[PDB]
Amino acid sequence: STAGKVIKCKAAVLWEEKKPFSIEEVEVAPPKAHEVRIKMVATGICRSDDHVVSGTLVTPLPVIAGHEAAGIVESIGEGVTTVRPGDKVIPLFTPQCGKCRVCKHPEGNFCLKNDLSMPRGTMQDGTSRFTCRGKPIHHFLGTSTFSQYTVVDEISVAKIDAASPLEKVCLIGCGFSTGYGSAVKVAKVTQGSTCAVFGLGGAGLSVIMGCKAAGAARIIGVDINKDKFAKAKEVGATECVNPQDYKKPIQEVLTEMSNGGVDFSFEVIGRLDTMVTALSCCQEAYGVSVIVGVPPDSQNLSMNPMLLLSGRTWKGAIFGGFKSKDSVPKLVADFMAKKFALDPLITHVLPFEKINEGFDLLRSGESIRTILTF
Amino acid sequence: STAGKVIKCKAAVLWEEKKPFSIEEVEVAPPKAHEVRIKMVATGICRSDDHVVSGTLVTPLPVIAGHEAAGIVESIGEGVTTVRPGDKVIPLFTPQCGKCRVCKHPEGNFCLKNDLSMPRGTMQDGTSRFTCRGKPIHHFLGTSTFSQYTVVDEISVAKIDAASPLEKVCLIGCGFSTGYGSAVKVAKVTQGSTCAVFGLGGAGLSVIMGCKAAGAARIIGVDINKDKFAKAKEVGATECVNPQDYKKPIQEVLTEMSNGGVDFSFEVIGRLDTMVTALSCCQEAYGVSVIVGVPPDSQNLSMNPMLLLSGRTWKGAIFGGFKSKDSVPKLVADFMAKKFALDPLITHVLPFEKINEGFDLLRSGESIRTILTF
Ligand SMILES: NC(=O)c1ccc[n+]([C@@H]2O[C@H](COP(=O)([O-])OP(=O)([O-])OC[C@H]3O[C@@H](n4cnc5c(N)[nH+]cnc54)[C@H](O)[C@@H]3O)[C@@H](O)[C@H]2O)c1
Ligand SMILES: NC(=O)c1ccc[n+]([C@@H]2O[C@H](COP(=O)([O-])OP(=O)([O-])OC[C@H]3O[C@@H](n4cnc5c(N)[nH+]cnc54)[C@H](O)[C@@H]3O)[C@@H](O)[C@H]2O)c1
Ligand SMILES: OCc1c(F)c(F)c(F)c(F)c1F
Ligand SMILES: OCc1c(F)c(F)c(F)c(F)c1F
Ligand SMILES: [Zn+2]
Ligand SMILES: [Zn+2]
Ligand SMILES: [Zn+2]
Ligand SMILES: [Zn+2]
Repeated sequence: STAGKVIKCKAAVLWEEKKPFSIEEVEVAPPKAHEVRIKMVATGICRSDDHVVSGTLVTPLPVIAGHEAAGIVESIGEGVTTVRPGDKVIPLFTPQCGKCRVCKHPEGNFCLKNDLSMPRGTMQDGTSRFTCRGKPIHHFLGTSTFSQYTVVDEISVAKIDAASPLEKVCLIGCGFSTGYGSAVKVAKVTQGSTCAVFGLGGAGLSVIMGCKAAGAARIIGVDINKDKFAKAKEVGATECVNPQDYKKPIQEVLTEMSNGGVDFSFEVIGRLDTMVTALSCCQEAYGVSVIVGVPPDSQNLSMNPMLLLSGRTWKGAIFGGFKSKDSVPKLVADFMAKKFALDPLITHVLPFEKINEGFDLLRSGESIRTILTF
Repeated sequence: STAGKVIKCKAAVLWEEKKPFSIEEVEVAPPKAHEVRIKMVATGICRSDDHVVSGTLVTPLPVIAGHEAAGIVESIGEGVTTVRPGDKVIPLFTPQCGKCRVCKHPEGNFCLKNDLSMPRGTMQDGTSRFTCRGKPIHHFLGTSTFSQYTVVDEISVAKIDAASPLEKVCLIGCGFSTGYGSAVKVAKVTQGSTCAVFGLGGAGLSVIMGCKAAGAARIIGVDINKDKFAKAKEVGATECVNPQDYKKPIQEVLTEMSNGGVDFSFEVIGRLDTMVTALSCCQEAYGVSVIVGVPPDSQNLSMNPMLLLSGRTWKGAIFGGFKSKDSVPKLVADFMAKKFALDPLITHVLPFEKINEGFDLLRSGESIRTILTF
């Protein structure tokens, strides 16, 4: 039995920025009240994890990163009512406390208990459950999935279908749900519309999936890497364009292609310039542009507010606008009912021990999602 | 007797920026096909007219400005079907051609025939109906209401109730409809919500009217001129704040006052800094901010897109989002049925010949709207 005891297990520790993960033994404390300890089964490599490595995202180090995952509950602390030992679960990098003003709002999902805005890198109680080489190690987004075992707050975990294939549904923990929701929930793409999607990685492909599910007539994929185009078309893009192929700025190209601007545009990269381009390419009177990409820390963009005064709407969202704990189990159930596909996002499957090689596949442009298996 | 003939009349010509208007004789050509010549009855002094004088808004000079007005049709050109001589009308500074993709869109109102985005200062056919001292004079927004007679394109005029009081309803041609629609149609203010309104001039007061009509529980007016507060409270503000009273930035003050950010905010001034402040003060996950104010020409704002990524919506609109020709007659009918009030916006009345004194009143901070009578 491990319940009530410290577990020594393997994890991928990031000691400093811009260095490889160190795969080594950590100690994982048992869960306190209202906490859940999870044996990880699969975790995805998301670009946002790479942002921690690259310094695009700032969070306290050293850290156990990872936020897109699925596993099995090993034990629960006093007072947990929503999961039990043996349950399949997905950690929620955006919590759902159910009590704050955001959780109570019909359209809000960025729960005030999140550790994204002003990261502390701890459990809700301000402490860590991880030690390595005698040193405390930070959590990441209340998830920390790059470990054989993690401990999360109850508000940061959802129970999912016992029959779920964890090596696929982990993607409901970030990339699929983010893109899909950004289209269907945040933008509210309409039937017959024209959409433009900037960035054709895992999140952008999931945006395309959502635009197609919503009935868009045209879905224009935009990427500087033309190797991304074939898979974009497979999941619903009607055309793809590479800005590098044109003498004009791509917002002008897209405005021309759409006979005056697109209905819906999405920035799914994380660059200030493409955020402004994406806004500009939507129709000036009624267009909507949604920011999904995470830009570099503390940098501001510049834009002309006449882009908004004419009638554009500009918004962003975390996790596709989904209330996390309510939504994740329903998304898994929908997947099990064949309502959407996940395989198109998965290009590589590697053992956890190959985490660094997985990050190299992402950085080279060669992968969409690598799933790591414990 | 004047049909088909040039009319000589008085107009207020702006020859140069940062100079008084010149009240002097102009020649007004008869209407060509699908044009309407209007004998003006009343016109308001809007801050956007002052922006032409100050160079905040760039439009070709020399010009006959004026865009908020009401009058009586003197004659119609060939093919006009929607008004007749003797009809009361309001010129539409945002046209409604009824045929472009925006006019056809259920939400859109910024008709592609507008002369706002890239002003030419002409009629739709690229020519002018005005001569002064033998020189052609530009139009403004297709309306040019600072003249005893103007000529407008048919898509830029709406017929209104024959019993309408023109010295009141002219305000439906800009300030009232802009602010009221910005609240009720663009933001879609909800019952029980908390709103913040930056700028308590004619447009901002009309935003407050709309927020109150929509059932907001709290409406916080924000102005650096505390003399504006009494009227703001009369039309529905629950509290007023002057940024100059506070050591902290007003976005922080408003976030504190609203226990974590407002539901809806409105920028109704025309400053880049207050556009960003108004965005920031809305709740980060579900807040909505609407830009109403007109920015200084060709200047960009700077902002951190994390404000949007958390969930905020940012939008702007012209003329409160109203499809102009459809909406203006209905707004007049509603005014006649006492569904809203216009008198709170009218602080001064002057003859047209005292237009410069009317601009002095606006610039000093003393007036909300001065209505000029011809
Ligand atoms: N808002 C959220 O909740 C959330 C969730 C998931 C991902 N993200 C962010 O979304 C972004 C995309 O993530 P991902 O899909 O996993 O990453 P990814 O797989 O790296 O995809 C990004 C794509 O952008 C392409 N690209 C790079 N520069 C340009 C350019 N100038 N023009 C056009 N295309 C370009 C690039 O070739 C690649 O295919 C990242 O910034 C993530 O951090 C945000
Ligand atoms: N979008 C549209 O269709 C549209 C229509 C009508 C008006 N406008 C614009 O809306 C703006 C307001 O017009 P208005 O109400 O006629 O003008 P106004 O009467 O000049 O009102 C502006 C108010 O802003 C106040 N103010 C100035 N600076 C600050 C500051 N730093 N903080 C807070 N308050 C400040 C000022 O004291 C005044 O009461 C102008 O830029 C107009 O051009 C836009
Ligand atoms: O990929 C999801 C994701 C985000 F959208 C962020 F904004 C962020 F800061 C982060 F750490 C993260 F993992
Ligand atoms: O006051 C309405 C109004 C505007 F909202 C503008 F954006 C503009 F350019 C203009 F000339 C105008 F009169
Ligand atoms: Zn919450
Ligand atoms: Zn992610
Ligand atoms: Zn039109
Ligand atoms: Zn105006």
